[PDB]
Amino acid sequence: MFNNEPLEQIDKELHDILADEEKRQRETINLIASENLTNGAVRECLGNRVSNKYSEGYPKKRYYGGNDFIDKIEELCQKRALEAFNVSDEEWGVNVQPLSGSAANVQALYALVGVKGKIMGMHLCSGGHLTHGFFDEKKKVSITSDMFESKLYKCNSQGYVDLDAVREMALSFKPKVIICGYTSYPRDIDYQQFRQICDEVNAYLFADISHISSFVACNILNNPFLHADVVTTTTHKILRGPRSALIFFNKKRNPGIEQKINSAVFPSFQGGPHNNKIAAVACQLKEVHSPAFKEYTQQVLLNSKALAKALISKQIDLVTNGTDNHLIVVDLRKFSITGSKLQETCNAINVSLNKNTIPSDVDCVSPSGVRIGTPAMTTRGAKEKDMEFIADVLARAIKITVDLQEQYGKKLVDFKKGLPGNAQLQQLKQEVVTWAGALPFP
Amino acid sequence: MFNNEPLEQIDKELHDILADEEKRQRETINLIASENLTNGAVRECLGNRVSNKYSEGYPKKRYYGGNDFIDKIEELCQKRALEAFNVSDEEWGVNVQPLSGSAANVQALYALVGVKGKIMGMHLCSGGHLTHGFFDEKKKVSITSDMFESKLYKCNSQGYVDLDAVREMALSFKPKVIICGYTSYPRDIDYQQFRQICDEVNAYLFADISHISSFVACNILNNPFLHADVVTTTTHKILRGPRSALIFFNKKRNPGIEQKINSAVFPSFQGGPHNNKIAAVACQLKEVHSPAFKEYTQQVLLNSKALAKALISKQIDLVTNGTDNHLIVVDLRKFSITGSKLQETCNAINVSLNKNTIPSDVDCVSPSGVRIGTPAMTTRGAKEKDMEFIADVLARAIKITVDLQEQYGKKLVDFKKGLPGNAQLQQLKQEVVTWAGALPFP
Ligand SMILES: Cc1[nH]nc2c1[C@](c1cc(C#N)cc(-c3ccc(S(=O)(=O)N(C)C)s3)c1)(C(C)C)C(C#N)=C(N)O2
Ligand SMILES: Cc1[nH]nc2c1[C@](c1cc(C#N)cc(-c3ccc(S(=O)(=O)N(C)C)s3)c1)(C(C)C)C(C#N)=C(N)O2
Ligand SMILES: Cc1ncc(COP(=O)(O)O)c(CNCC(=O)O)c1O
Ligand SMILES: Cc1ncc(COP(=O)(O)O)c(CNCC(=O)O)c1O
Ligand SMILES: [Cl-]
Repeated sequence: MFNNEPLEQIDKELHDILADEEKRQRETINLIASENLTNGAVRECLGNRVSNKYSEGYPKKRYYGGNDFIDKIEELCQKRALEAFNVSDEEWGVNVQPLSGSAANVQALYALVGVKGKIMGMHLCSGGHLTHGFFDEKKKVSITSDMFESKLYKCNSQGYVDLDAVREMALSFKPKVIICGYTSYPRDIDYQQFRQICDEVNAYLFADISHISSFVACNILNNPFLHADVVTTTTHKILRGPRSALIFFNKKRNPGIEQKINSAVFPSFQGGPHNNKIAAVACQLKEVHSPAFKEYTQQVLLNSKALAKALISKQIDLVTNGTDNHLIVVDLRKFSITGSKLQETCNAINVSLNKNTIPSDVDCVSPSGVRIGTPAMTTRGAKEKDMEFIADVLARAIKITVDLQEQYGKKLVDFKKGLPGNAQLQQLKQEVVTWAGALPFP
Repeated sequence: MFNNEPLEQIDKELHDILADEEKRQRETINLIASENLTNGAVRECLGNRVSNKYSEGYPKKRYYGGNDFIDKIEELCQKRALEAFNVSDEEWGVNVQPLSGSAANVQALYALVGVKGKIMGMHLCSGGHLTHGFFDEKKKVSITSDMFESKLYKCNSQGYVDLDAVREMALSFKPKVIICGYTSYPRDIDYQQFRQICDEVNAYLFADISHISSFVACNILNNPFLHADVVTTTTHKILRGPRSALIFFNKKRNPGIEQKINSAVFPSFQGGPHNNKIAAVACQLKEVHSPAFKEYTQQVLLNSKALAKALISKQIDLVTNGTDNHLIVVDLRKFSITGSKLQETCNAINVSLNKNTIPSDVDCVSPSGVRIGTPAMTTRGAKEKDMEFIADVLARAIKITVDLQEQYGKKLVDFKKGLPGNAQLQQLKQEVVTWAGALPFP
């Protein structure tokens, strides 16, 4: 007593937009640092009948019947996760149920501190995430600044974490958790130093490695598991899994953290797990462990280094003047243009990126940079040679943005008036589309 | 630079469990009241490349480039939601980003009351949800009892909402929100009366219709939209969508609730939306509006009525002695067995159900009932005649549970010893499989 007509027949309107989105993805140079492209395997899971199952609780401890095959899938995923991050199942545990990054972070922070509990995080403008306690003079923007008492550390003018400032802050403020690992930070993290500062004040060390997870997994960057009490990460970014998250807890450093994190996830915050998610996370995590994915991750850094170099060679400024990882923040001050304007120009040419703050920025609307990253294009097979091309397109986009601002003015609505029908943008898009459309596409 | 082999080839281990899980679903009498079976179209969306896109914010106000087709999908979904529940886009708004029912509730409650805010919900044991402010003398089990100040109203000994008690509570406690609409409540709700009690105290009227959403949509049960300030619902239950959730807000009754709800979902709680969900929801909401889905929903109630009737005809007691909806709670007291024991017996025969509390219970460990519901089996093409058979199987299952308890004793570990290779359980399972495996299966 249902409809079994395929998507195209049952809902032609929606199937079109999806066909449209697929063509756009295929024909874009994707520089969103947090995006990737899932293979057909990960997507077969996400679309599996396994999402029919209610299975609140944990494997063997379910509030529903007929959860035998679900328990195997949840158990395999936890196994493959601890595998992927080269941690022993005796020392470290993992919750695979959090639905996304922001959920995982809120659940983990609460497990550790509770309501009114004290937390420390890097400021959004300096490269911190919303869920790291972000607030503004006007409003408590994130729940992490509201259900928790939070204080925010800004990086120095050069754009690097100021470890001195972190300690100064930790000593007077006396937090129970300090968050490190970031959303738009282009440098590696001295976890050892964070561990030192947390030991001094008896605070938990929280590392959110969502942006850099693959590096940590493949031993290319610093390992937070050596020092951290809690490690969280999303599965959809550099990891190239589905949209989901993981919470890792150090059992050895903190006995009875296992129960705290698990009860924070359920039943404190969530109800029934998304089994298609967990199934997909399991599938991707097998690929994470292979030396083949290590190759991909290395290529990401190789492309990121090269792209940084090519942009500097074209007199484009970078925050910290380079990158240790997959991402770069371009400081657009010398061009007197905003990230918002550059995002529009790039969207007009099929270049996906996002506006990003810089250390000097005081206002989150009207920001002075864009952020870029290599994981997506690296997935499509682009090598270091290709990075000069991406740099060239970004350069030309910056120039067109300068010209269009000259003609139409500083207002964004005024600025957009210039984009349709622009002869250079059309030639540039044609260039982008031509090259993008040819690349391997999962 | 990816591996594109199909799931069977790339991950043989995992593909087996999913093929294992698939066979189990086909060969089960699924009586889990909150479960359903999604068609091929809904599952094609969930596995679509649209989940690659980061699109924080709201349509036309994205923090990323490349969101033109994503904006059309999100807009279509909100339109179809408002259509499905016969509300004008002028009076009512909808957020389609919440990742699941529990997330939606916490988000909507915070929008309305903030941290420390006062809320009223039905107690879990009386059929309320965990997110309705659930706690115990020992621990604040849900965040909704921790980040909020909560008070819990119980139903009467017959199992019905005691409206008198609700008012008595509201006058003393003076809540900012009163929650109605429940997880395991087998009767319809007097929203109008909830509205009068909310008005006396100046509290918001929160209706969570996750279990009964299809009824509301098809005008078969009371419409909470006539009275409620906020309406939340999951998309995966009777609605037969993907696993996701919807927050509905009355703009006319409460101007600027739109901004409050929307900022609660983002950036208060979530980050990037799950676009594959949003797409799947859209596809399902089309189906919801059709007269054909009304037919299905009508069959759900007709089956539930018949199943209730047949169980009473075999001298099995029901909470409230019947049902107004898709769900029945069976009072197992006269058999001197637990719901937990019956769950295992039913799991052993391929009957999916869950243990449930009854009014008399004072302990969530060792509850006195099972809850059952018709949406899944109704979806599979079972009609009223079939309900006698289901009733027969449950009856026989209760009997076998009584015998097994008699032999092996009251301890659950002891009880389970009796299940494998039991002649009548084998014969019952075979009866269950022969029938279930033959039915239509999306
Ligand atoms: C959207 C988001 N989430 N977490 C993120 C972002 C980024 C961000 C960039 C920019 C810019 N330009 C602006 C934002 C804001 C998001 C939400 C607000 S607000 O809540 O509405 N309120 C403070 C005005 S401001 C956030 C990036 C990665 C997109 C950001 C950056 N840069 C970082 N660090 O972390
Ligand atoms: C699991 C869950 N979530 N929300 C639900 C359920 C149901 C429930 C049933 C039963 C039984 N028997 C037990 C529970 C509990 C879940 C979690 C706890 S606890 O928080 O960890 N702590 C009190 C022990 S108690 C919850 C049903 C629908 C399964 C329930 C019921 N009955 C209702 N009303 O609402
Ligand atoms: C460090 C960090 N942590 C958590 C999240 C939350 O993930 P969800 O969006 O799945 O909630 C993000 C996403 N930040 C957005 C970006 O970098 O583009 C992040 O960068
Ligand atoms: C009324 C109600 N509200 C919210 C939720 C939360 O949904 P998620 O599981 O997607 O968090 C449930 C789950 N109900 C559990 C059951 O009846 O089986 C529910 O019954
Ligand atoms: Cl999903």
